[PDB]
Amino acid sequence: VQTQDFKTAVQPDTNTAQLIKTYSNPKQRGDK
Repeated sequence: VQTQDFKTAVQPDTNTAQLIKTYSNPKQRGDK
């Protein structure tokens, strides 16, 4: 899972979110 380019208040790229994204949205680009 790619990390986001920058962190936002709405979308903080936390470790828990990244773990969930493995089975929910694995192919998500971090480019903003």
